[PDB]
Amino acid sequence: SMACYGGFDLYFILDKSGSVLHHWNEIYYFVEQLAHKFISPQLRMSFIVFSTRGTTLMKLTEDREQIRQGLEELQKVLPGGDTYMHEGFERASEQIYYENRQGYRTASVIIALTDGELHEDLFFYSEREANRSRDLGAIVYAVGVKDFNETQLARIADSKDHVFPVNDGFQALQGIIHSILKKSC
Amino acid sequence: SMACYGGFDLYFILDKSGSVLHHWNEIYYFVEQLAHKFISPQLRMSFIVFSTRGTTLMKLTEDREQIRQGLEELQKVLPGGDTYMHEGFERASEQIYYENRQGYRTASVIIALTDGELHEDLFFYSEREANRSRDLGAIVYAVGVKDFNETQLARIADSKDHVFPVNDGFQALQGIIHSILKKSC
Amino acid sequence: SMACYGGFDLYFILDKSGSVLHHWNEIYYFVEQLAHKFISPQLRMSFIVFSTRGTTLMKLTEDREQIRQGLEELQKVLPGGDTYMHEGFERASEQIYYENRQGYRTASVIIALTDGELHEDLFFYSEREANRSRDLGAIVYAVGVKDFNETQLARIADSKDHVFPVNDGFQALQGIIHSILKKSC
Amino acid sequence: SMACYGGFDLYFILDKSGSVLHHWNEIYYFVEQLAHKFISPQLRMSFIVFSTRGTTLMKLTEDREQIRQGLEELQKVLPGGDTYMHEGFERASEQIYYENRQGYRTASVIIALTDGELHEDLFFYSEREANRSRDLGAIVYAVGVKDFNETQLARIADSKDHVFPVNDGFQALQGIIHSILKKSC
Amino acid sequence: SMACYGGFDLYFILDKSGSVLHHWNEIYYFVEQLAHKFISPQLRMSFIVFSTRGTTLMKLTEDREQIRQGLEELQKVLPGGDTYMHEGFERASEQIYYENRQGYRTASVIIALTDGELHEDLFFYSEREANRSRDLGAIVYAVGVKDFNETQLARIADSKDHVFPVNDGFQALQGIIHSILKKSC
Amino acid sequence: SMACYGGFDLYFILDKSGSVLHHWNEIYYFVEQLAHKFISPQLRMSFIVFSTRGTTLMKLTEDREQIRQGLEELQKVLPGGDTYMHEGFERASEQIYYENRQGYRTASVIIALTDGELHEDLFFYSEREANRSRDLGAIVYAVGVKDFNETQLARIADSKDHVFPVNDGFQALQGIIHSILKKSC
Ligand SMILES: [Mg+2]
Ligand SMILES: [Mg+2]
Ligand SMILES: [Mg+2]
Ligand SMILES: [Mg+2]
Ligand SMILES: [Mg+2]
Ligand SMILES: [Mg+2]
Repeated sequence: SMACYGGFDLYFILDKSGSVLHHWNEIYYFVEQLAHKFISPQLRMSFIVFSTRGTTLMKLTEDREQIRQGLEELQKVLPGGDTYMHEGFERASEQIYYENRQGYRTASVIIALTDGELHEDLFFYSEREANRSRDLGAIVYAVGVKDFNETQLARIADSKDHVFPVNDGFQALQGIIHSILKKSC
Repeated sequence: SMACYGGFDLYFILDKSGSVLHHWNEIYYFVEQLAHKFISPQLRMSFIVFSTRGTTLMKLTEDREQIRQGLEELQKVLPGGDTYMHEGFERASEQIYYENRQGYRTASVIIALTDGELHEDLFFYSEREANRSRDLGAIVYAVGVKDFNETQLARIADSKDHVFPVNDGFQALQGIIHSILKKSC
Repeated sequence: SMACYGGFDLYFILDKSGSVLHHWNEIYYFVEQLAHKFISPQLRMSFIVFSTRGTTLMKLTEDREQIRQGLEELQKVLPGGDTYMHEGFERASEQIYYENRQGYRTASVIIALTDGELHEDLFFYSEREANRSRDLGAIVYAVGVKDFNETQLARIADSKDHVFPVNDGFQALQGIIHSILKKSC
Repeated sequence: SMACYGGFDLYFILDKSGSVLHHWNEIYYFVEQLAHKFISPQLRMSFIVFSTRGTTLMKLTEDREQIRQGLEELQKVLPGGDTYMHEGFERASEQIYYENRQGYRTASVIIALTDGELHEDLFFYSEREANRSRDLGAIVYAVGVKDFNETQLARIADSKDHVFPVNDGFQALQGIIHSILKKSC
Repeated sequence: SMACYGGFDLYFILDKSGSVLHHWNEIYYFVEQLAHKFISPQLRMSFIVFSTRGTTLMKLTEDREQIRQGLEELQKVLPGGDTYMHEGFERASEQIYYENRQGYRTASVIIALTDGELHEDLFFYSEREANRSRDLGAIVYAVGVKDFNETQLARIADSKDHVFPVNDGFQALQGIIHSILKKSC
Repeated sequence: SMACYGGFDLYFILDKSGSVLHHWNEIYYFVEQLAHKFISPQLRMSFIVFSTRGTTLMKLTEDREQIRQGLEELQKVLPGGDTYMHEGFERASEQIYYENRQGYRTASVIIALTDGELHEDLFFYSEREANRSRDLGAIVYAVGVKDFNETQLARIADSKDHVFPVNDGFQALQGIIHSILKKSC
């Protein structure tokens, strides 16, 4: 609807698995640059990392000092481990569920950065948990690095229109985030 | 979305035109029964009347004393005048717009009570304004009295499934309202 | 769309197969009731019969004298033969295609009267041809005679909401036709 | 799709909680009536019960002797315990997932029999698990016992059109199952 | 629908506000080149300009002499004033409404050329009026000048797929126009 | 659905009409490229050619020796004749219908290679038969050669997103085919 958003919650779900070793710097830069472009307290963001497990590195916050510290932490991430992306979505869903209980109309947006190199069962669990996120009200974007398959990530994201490569995705999502911020109450 | 509702705002849009002279008691008691069944401050309601013009008899409120006074004023309504239903929707939309700016996730539900006897241009304006209410985030129900045409009221309401006869309307909408209240945060 | 209809074309597709032998009066009088209720030249109608083959008994017309003669011919129908309903839809679609070439915005409505007792391949062909009618712009209703299967007829009609028992058929369809006629330009 | 079904898998999810103590006969009889109405090996069925926990009483089978034994086990059920309906759906989803891996085009139909008296968190889990069933290809019907709330059950079922009262739900589902069996390869 | 179009009405809604000062040449050239590429009387067009107010510079017409004169007038347009785009859509909708009353099946297409630099309330009114145009049967395209926000223009146009930059948009729209003309009755 | 595919059936519908006389090597190379990249018996393919008539050059098969011989025959194709694409779809639908009767959950994908230069009535027949393919469960992609109109091919394909130019077709469809093979049971 045309109803404004009382909240804007941005959840970064970040692949730090072994396979993205040579792409972590561009994953980090993507996140850092969106953060530095949108410094308004109207936008809250969370940093979630995943490899062998999914962990909330920084819980959802409007506080730019906490965001600064979270980004410093992200810059120091050492890629390694498996690619259990579904746990990244679990970390988002847990937070979205809690936020829902506050009763605000929120643009709950997920940006998942990954190379899409997920083993069969892991992809299945990821699609399941992404659907779970959507059930809680989330809009899911997937930004692919390296040799990601767009159709594969389109099962994680809301649609194929919600899937971008890293460089194109940065420009596209900057516009989307701007639009959502203009649509804030 | 499975996200709970931070608000539940019920807008009664009530036909008080000349054509409903023998049916006002049915309309009033429909409203009175619902108001008396759901006394929780979690439910806010507004009473809008329309004939020659559309007027907000009681602005959206959770206050049961205000609601009591509103019901007492509704009881004394004397049907008469034309059927400018679109103005009834205008009164609802104006309030919905204002409430939107607060940024809460709200079940904004319209219940329009009418015989559906709208002249051609008046029907056109009504559908336009009902669409406008939907754009603001409203769910429109139509409850028909007299010999109402279900297909006609289906263009005002969200769908044919949002159209009920007056004698069956209470039981179905009591259920709907109960369900929404159980989905309150 | 809120745009008015430049035309209203009503296509009766009528089962005259062996299985409805003693139910023909029920079928005919449903048709006659509607025809005599709606005498406006704004409504054009065609009468199509089917059993072993499908045949246009009366081509689409606004002319009430032609409609009178068509009705007289329908009265005298002698049921018998197979149930090749798909040919009945073929007769409607051929006319719909022709009318389409005139370029008017038309409510093209099919009402199919049948017991739905179609053998497997015949049902397949019927669903195919009903879909083809929809592709040409038709809205398909099915009115069930005898102990019909609602879900089966829902494959032919637009949805389960477009299926009615013959006993309740008139009341529902007369309302629908009245609404479409009010939506005429 | 007009494509026939290579399989037809019917999953009964049966409430045996304390709240249905006086209504188990209605629940059992619904299942018994359907099972013995459709004795074709083309229809496979599973009986799942739930109260404090969800348990597969009879795994999906076409074998009528197993079905007989399953029904005799249902005759012995003593209602009691909580209403953890989500676990009933879990038992269904586990079987559907396994069946999916066989690669057949199957009509996977769930019929959940319940009074809908679920506490808030339990209802949340149930809607979540029902959605998960739908993700795996299931069509969910809910058949209501006692004075159930159809809007609430519509959150579990596919839609309000997939919700039926128990005392006139055998007639509705019998027709639906007949139709699905006629759409079998 | 596969039905051919009895008419093809193309509405250019053209931003002549102060913010498009360096881009009017681009906007005019886009219109001029499309008009010159499609001279068939089967295509009718209207030129609407907007800044502080929205005005119909040339009402819908098939007459190429009137179009020639309209283009001459458009060429002399001097950018300046506010950006009340909603009025441009009001000018289109008024014409669409009148044309609807004729009862022809028409491809009513809007092309809005703008930088999308609308202040908050103006954007709200614009989205409201674009929705109204859609309700009347219009398909809305947005062609952006400058570094426009695609997501923002996607609120005006039917979808993000209906949003184009100037060069891609020209090629895309001449293909769309060619296709619609091939679909003429 | 998240349910894996029991089968993956790929139907190439290839334009060999006079209008593509100097472009056959483009069309052939596209097919040869895809065949050679995907040699898994999990993928079955059919080669259909059309000009004046539509003919199945190679019936649906997983046999790579038959595929090898099929490609050899495709290489030798000599363009000429009319563009009766609808017959190409008829050859695909015939096979899809047969395979449906086996009752496996199959990804039935059509890739139509054409310049889209179809005369009015031929385009009508093509849209009709493509719709029929979809009704049987097919997903339709169109890959355009020469100066094709994307909007026109979008009427044959499922959507505009299912239409690709021949120079961008391989990358997109390779990714799609890979994804479907990964989603095999
Ligand atoms: Mg990895
Ligand atoms: Mg009145
Ligand atoms: Mg018969
Ligand atoms: Mg219980
Ligand atoms: Mg401006
Ligand atoms: Mg050709």
